[PDB]
Amino acid sequence: WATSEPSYPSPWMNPNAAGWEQAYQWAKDFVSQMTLLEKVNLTTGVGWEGEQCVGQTGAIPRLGLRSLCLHDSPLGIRGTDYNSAFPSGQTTAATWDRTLFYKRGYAMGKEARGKGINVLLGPVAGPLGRMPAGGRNWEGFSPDPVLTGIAMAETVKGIQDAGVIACAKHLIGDEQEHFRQVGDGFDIDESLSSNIDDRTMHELYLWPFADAVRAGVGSVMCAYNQVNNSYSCHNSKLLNGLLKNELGFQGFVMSDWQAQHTGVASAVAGLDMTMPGDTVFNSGLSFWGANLTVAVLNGTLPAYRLDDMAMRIMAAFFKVRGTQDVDLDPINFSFWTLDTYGPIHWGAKEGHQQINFHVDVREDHSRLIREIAAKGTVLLKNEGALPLDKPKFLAVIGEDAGPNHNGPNSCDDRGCVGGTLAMGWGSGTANFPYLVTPDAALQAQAIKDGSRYESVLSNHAMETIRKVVSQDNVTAVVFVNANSGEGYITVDGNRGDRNNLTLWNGGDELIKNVASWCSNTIVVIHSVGPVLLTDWYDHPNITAILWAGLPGQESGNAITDVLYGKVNPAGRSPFTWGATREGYGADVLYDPDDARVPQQNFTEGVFIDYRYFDKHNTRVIYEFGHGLSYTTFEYRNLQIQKHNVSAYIPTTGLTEPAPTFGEHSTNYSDYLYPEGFHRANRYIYPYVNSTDLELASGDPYYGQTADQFLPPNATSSDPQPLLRSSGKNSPGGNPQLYDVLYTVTADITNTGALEGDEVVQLYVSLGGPDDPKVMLRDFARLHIKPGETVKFEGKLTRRDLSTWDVTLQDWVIRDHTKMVFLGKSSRKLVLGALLN
Ligand SMILES: *[C@@H]1O[C@H](CO)[C@@H](O[C@@H]2O[C@H](CO)[C@@H](O[C@@H]3O[C@H](CO)[C@@H](O)[C@H](O[C@H]4O[C@H](CO)[C@@H](O)[C@H](O)[C@@H]4O)[C@@H]3O)[C@H](O)[C@H]2NC(C)=O)[C@H](O)[C@H]1NC(C)=O
Ligand SMILES: *[C@@H]1O[C@H](CO)[C@@H](O[C@@H]2O[C@H](CO)[C@@H](O[C@@H]3O[C@H](CO)[C@@H](O)[C@H](O)[C@@H]3O)[C@H](O)[C@H]2NC(C)=O)[C@H](O)[C@H]1NC(C)=O
Ligand SMILES: *[C@@H]1O[C@H](CO)[C@@H](O[C@@H]2O[C@H](CO)[C@@H](O[C@@H]3O[C@H](CO)[C@@H](O)[C@H](O)[C@@H]3O)[C@H](O)[C@H]2NC(C)=O)[C@H](O)[C@H]1NC(C)=O
Ligand SMILES: *[C@@H]1O[C@H](CO)[C@@H](O[C@@H]2O[C@H](CO)[C@@H](O[C@@H]3O[C@H](CO)[C@@H](O)[C@H](O)[C@@H]3O)[C@H](O)[C@H]2NC(C)=O)[C@H](O)[C@H]1NC(C)=O
Ligand SMILES: *[C@@H]1O[C@H](CO)[C@@H](O[C@@H]2O[C@H](CO)[C@@H](O)[C@H](O)[C@H]2NC(C)=O)[C@H](O)[C@H]1NC(C)=O
Ligand SMILES: *[C@@H]1O[C@H](CO)[C@@H](O[C@@H]2O[C@H](CO)[C@@H](O)[C@H](O)[C@H]2NC(C)=O)[C@H](O)[C@H]1NC(C)=O
Ligand SMILES: *[C@@H]1O[C@H](CO)[C@@H](O)[C@H](O)[C@H]1NC(C)=O
Ligand SMILES: OC[C@H]1O[C@@H](O)[C@H](O)[C@@H](O)[C@@H]1O
Repeated sequence: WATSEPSYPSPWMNPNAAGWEQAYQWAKDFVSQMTLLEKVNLTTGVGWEGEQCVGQTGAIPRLGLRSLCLHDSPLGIRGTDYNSAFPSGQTTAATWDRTLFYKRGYAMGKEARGKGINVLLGPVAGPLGRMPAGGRNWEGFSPDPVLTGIAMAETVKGIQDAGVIACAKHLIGDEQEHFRQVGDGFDIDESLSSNIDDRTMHELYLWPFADAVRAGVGSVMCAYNQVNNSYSCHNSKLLNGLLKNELGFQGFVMSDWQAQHTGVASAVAGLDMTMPGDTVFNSGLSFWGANLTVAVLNGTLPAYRLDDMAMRIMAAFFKVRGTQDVDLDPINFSFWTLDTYGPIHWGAKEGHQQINFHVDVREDHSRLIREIAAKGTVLLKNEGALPLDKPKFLAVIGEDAGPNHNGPNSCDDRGCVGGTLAMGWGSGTANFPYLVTPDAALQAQAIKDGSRYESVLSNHAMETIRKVVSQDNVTAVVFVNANSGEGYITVDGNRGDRNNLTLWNGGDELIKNVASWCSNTIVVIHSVGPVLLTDWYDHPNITAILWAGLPGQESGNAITDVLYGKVNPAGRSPFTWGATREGYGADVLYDPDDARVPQQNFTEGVFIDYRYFDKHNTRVIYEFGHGLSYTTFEYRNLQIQKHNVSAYIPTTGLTEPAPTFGEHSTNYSDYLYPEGFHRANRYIYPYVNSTDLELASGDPYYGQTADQFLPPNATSSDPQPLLRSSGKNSPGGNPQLYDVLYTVTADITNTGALEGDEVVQLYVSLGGPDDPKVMLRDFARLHIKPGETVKFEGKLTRRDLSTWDVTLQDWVIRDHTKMVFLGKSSRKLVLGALLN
């Protein structure tokens, strides 16, 4: 069995780090004036359903700070009205456009701010996408680390310039939604452990988080799963050794809802804030809260650690926002209802006022949502069918093309299929302000165009369909979908995770039938991820296939732009379209197989998605980074310019000893509930109810000093040595990792008749017997006019060419023959040269 090695003590903030020096100072000037009670309020959630947002902290009224509001989603504001619904992160990734990564972020952030949210619970790098059938991979960006890391840095930078606090979501493992928690139909004693060896962790799953740390993300969420059999929220090597030690993360770490299962041990493991605060939803008891105060008071949790917890939360707050002000606008919505009036303490039915204000907060974001959705559509196949000109008879076919007869928001958290699919289910959702359905957008295009339009919005009226598409001169566009979501909603026996990689609602045989009766058949797929196209992609009557992903509120208008050439395709697949499911290598584990704790050995190593296909030459139908245009592009004249140099010297030194900020009284009666006080039911408070700390806690396991149940040095205050693989005041790793060793340029020439975008992609091969054949390392999206030639330049950093040595515990550049390639895809590599 795998074990998680201990890394202690929990690193405290560096006052000279990166872009936090000022935010550190302002936090220092603020937490210094906090009582122990107030520190426990900022770190402990009020309990599930306790307030307005999906998570809220204790307030600090004496210092003028209201409760902090934390809320979903990574694609728009969840559970409220007059928000926008942006396209998924997966689809956004498919644009391969950093500008759009950022614009979507700043967009989402501005809406969260307008509602009064202080922490937006996004963007997502866990799951990265280890298995195509994973329930939530669509919330992320790509199974590929470089594209995902770029998308994260850019989305985080957007969210926070708005500016609310961004949250790098689900720290590592959690590539699957089965067994993420316990119970729920299965007999497992603990959550699944995904076990990841050290090299895999550094150059695959942690890679994007590094990028989020280096971009300045204010918070990080730990995940429900264990890693080497200790929950990510109790994990020393992960939270202390990797995130806060090596990458030097300066912000605060919050828990996934009910992901914390221990109090003090979790605090020194690295957890700064527990959410929504209970031990368990509606239980009224906390592993922190009252337990947190008696932990300091009885000596076993060092004072410096709770000050660090406070320092991190308040530093994040001050890093965004950018003024020393606290003092926020009111939280103007409520998550638990849409009613205008209701209990502000929803769970307890206490505090009946106006909790919903219906603030339009939408701006003109529909322009951006429609642009991203179109520029993120992938044109998979095009045998002379597209763009559509003025078809005499256009016939749209499929349920996915129509309205949910029950309305766009009929199902809470999007937990059902019906009509068009524009969004997966789970927390990663928002309500649509409207949902432009393809039927309506295409019909209106055809009418303006003078065409004849008929639609059959069913997957099963077969003879009805036949009569429609058999007629002379028919252009048939057929809409099919596949879905997944978070594990707490089962839609048609899919327990969050996809059961299989085929289309839902019999889309396969719907396509096979339409292609059977019509010679110009176009397939559009709305889906959470790849679907096996094997039985029908090469049909001679299917003349084009497009993947439009999860486009959000403007899905209809976006696919019309692409079909009629208003927007020229360019979108590249953020994943591989394989022929079998075994061809992807790793797979979801749907059954614990009598095991008490399901174990997931990540023995595929760094070989997920296209890396796996390329290594074992399993069959690929559309490769990673594939996408077509209505024009053509000629790559010529490769140039690699090598910068000298600067030797990679280690890092190096010794930190400052753990500080204290403010003081705490030792008169236990100071922490009793104030005399008049009224306890909202099940609300999580910081006050003790007995001057007997053992009784105050009510923990039946009470009474051991830190040396009896915490590992060595777990509370140590002494200066700690600096890790070889970090930078001194440089969060993200040894800053020489990001020196540019090579500049790579080619000449990209549009050779078609229509203007368009091109997604030049940069791949490297690091020699190496255990290495992939190609790894993506840079990319660029260029706009080129028909006659034009354009200079693409890419960069390769010292990290870009490195392997993680575990003996050395750093990054090295081994002495293997190494090469760089430029391609139109993972496989369509047209230029290559030796890196000298
Ligand atoms: C000071 O106050 C704090 C706050 O309440 C109080 O903390 C609690 O401490 C106990 C230790 O006494 C913690 O409980 C243990 O937790 C660890 C990690 O989860 C377990 O390994 C421990 O196992 C013991 O007993 C088991 C049963 O035989 C064995 O299997 C095991 O090997 C161990 O012997 C035990 O479960 C508890 O988590 C915290 N509570 C919170 C909310 O943090 C502390 O005890 C007080 N200190 C003093 C000196 O009074
Ligand atoms: C999950 O477990 C794996 C393996 O138990 C952890 O990976 C291992 O990480 C340690 C460092 O944390 C590596 O240690 C080094 O060992 C070399 C000898 O090979 C030694 O010379 C060095 O001094 C160094 O200590 C270890 O090699 C590595 N093992 C593998 C197979 O990669 C992993 O970090 C664990 N993850 C978590 C979150 O606990
Ligand atoms: C820790 O956080 C909690 C929750 O945010 C804080 O509790 C809030 O405290 C105020 C007063 O301290 C309570 O106000 C009272 O309402 C009555 C009428 O019901 C009114 O007469 C009072 O003047 C006051 O407005 C408020 O209800 C309470 N919130 C809850 C949910 O109970 C607490 O103060 C924080 N502790 C510290 C040390 O900052
Ligand atoms: C802190 O703890 C004390 C006791 O540990 C709490 O006080 C007590 O509350 C219980 C009920 O919650 C009272 O007991 C029983 O209550 C019913 C309903 O009133 C009563 O009719 C029965 O005859 C029976 O006594 C108990 O009398 C009461 N004792 C005292 C001294 O208050 C206290 O409420 C807790 N404080 C907070 C802020 O939660
Ligand atoms: C502090 O944490 C402990 C557990 O770490 C909480 O303990 C519960 O106490 C009840 C009392 O009957 C037991 O039945 C449970 O087994 C205990 N553990 C749980 C619920 O996980 C304790 O309530 C916490 N203190 C406060 C004030 O919430
Ligand atoms: C491609 O589409 C055409 C229809 O446009 C299919 O052809 C018809 O085929 C049936 C039986 O094969 C004949 O009875 C009809 O007279 C044909 N009509 C026309 C207009 O050709 C053709 O079979 C389709 N191809 C495939 C592989 O299914
Ligand atoms: C301790 O606190 C209580 C209430 O907060 C107060 O009434 C009492 O006088 C204090 N005692 C000492 C010795 O400070
Ligand atoms: O609902 C709010 C939170 O709790 C859970 O539902 C999800 O796992 C989280 O990702 C989410 O941020």
